[PDB]
Amino acid sequence: KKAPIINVYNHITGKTEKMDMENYLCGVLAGEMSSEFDIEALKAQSVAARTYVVYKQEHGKSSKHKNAVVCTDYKHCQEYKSYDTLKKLNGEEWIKNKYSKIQEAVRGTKGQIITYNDKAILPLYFSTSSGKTENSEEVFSAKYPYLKSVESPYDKYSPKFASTLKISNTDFVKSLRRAYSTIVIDVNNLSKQVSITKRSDAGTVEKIKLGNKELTGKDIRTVFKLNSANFDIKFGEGYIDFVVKGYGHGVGMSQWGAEGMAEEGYKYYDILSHYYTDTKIKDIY
Ligand SMILES: [Cl-]
Ligand code: NA
Ligand code: NA
Ligand SMILES: [Zn+2]
Repeated sequence: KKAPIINVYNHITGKTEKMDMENYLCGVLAGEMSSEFDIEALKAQSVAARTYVVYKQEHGKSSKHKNAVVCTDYKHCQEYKSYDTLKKLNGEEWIKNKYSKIQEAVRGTKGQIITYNDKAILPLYFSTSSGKTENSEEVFSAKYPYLKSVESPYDKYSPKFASTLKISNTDFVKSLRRAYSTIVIDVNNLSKQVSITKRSDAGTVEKIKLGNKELTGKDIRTVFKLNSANFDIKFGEGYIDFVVKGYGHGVGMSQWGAEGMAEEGYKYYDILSHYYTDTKIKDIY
């Protein structure tokens, strides 16, 4: 068959528009992964992005956009940069010499999706892991046979592998009180009141105690704008330091891991079968 025409919801304008699968996917790669990544990582990424649309088509419509299979909000579906936007911000030379690589990666995987028992998977992906990916159930609510923790030994080379953020004790309590009106916490005794309660083997903080409150690592990531929910806290004199590992949710495919694998000679099928446990590739058209 031919490549489908899909409905894409523009989260800024509120208008839904028809797009050829290929054009949509090029916009997703431009937004998710740079044209500087290896072609095999870009191919892996294109298959994941295509699979996401197919999965969405085969499952329940969302309330955010019931009349569109996907939207342009990276917080809900996946990133998307339009051609006009890319041309205006990067220029014609970038379109002809760099965006062409993105176009070739997408065309190069025409109609290919990742499958588990012959059905499109939920192909979660993120920037950089802590060295191991996360099982879906330690981050999200459900377990999926293809979203299992795997080693990701090349993520250590990512510029987002490690990060640190210093916050004054005063700003730390002020920020928490603003987000949680019931919190009882003392600016002068933070090291005695704040402690990690539950975390996965990969490292995502599931439960953290802050005075009388229990929050998730994701809650903390959100309040303090951290790169991930995998962190540790150092208590200083008058301040705390968040020491953060990786970037993103940690489930499914690591983008920097795919890049590292590509550099080592792995091809996109092997990258995909590594991150998505017991999966195959299917050409639907
Ligand atoms: Cl990236
Ligand atoms: Na194909
Ligand atoms: Na940030
Ligand atoms: Zn969406």
